[PDB]
Amino acid sequence: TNEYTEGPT
Repeated sequence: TNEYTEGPT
């Protein structure tokens, strides 16, 4: 799985 992170701010 690729790393998807929380939306900016």
